[PDB]
Amino acid sequence: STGSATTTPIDSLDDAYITPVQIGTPAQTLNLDFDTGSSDLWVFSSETTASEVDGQTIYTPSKSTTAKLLSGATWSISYGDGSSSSGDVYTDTVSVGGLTVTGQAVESAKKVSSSFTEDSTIDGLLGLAFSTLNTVSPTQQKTFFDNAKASLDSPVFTADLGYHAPGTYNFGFIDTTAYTGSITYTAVSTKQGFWEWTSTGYAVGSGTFKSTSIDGIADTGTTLLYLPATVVSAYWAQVSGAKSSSSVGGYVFPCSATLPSFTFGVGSARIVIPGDYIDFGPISTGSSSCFGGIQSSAGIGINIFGDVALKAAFVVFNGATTPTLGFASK
Repeated sequence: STGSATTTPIDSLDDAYITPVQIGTPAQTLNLDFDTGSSDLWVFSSETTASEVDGQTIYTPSKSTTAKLLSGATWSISYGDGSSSSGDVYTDTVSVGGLTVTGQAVESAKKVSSSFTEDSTIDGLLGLAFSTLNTVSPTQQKTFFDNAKASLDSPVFTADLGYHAPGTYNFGFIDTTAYTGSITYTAVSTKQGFWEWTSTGYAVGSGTFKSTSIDGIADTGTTLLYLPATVVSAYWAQVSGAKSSSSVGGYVFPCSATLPSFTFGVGSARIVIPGDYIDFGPISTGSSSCFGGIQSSAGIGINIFGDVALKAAFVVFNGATTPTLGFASK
């Protein structure tokens, strides 16, 4: 089997991407944030505290003839931006882009933090990291991809995120028309539950490539590119007027600037992030200070190749017995 679904930015800055997902019988379609950095499929639901729902589409298990309470199971998750959610669990039929999994754990939110409430466009998350991170207790549950894997034509999914445009998530096949040149594959460590890999270095603009190992994760659920302070300083030093602002919470730059590109290494291959991808616009409406898309990972504890990086590439998440990651230009 295979599946193919379009993923669409939630706003004009590509702050996140939503992908329609069919849950239950008859189908209830929710727009979920596919997140290769976590491993819970959770949704706004008929159980979510009413004051914490503000425009989201909700899953109502009592209206699904295939929904079953997973008795005794609960979940609770916190993310790197300090957001959180928690609740109980149903199993139900879940389809993405024509690919159907029966008996998928669908985690129903009883509580969500303010940032989720405040984002009316995201109806929940669909985790695509390794199932070892799944938070369901006392019986840990599998991700949609893990459940689907054995039925897929090939045990892979691909992320093809657009810059200010829709893109695609494919399951079970590699669309050889969706990228240019060849795909360079690189080793993955699953020790922390992530799609963790090591970039071979970076360049800023037309500058020389610096060979250096940068361990990080391929995370579709994180907006920006978070890298070591040394690397980030070298990038922003090429932008007149750019500075790190503790009050804003990162690097900002004059909105009048033309940003240089940023290149990262994948083995001997190179992925180029155009400068425009690194512009996240005014820090507040009408401001002439703009927020940077490359930020320091110091104090996160991990480097994160988020959407800013991933959207510059066609990315293969290879879930074979020894997982790997592939990157191609596009």
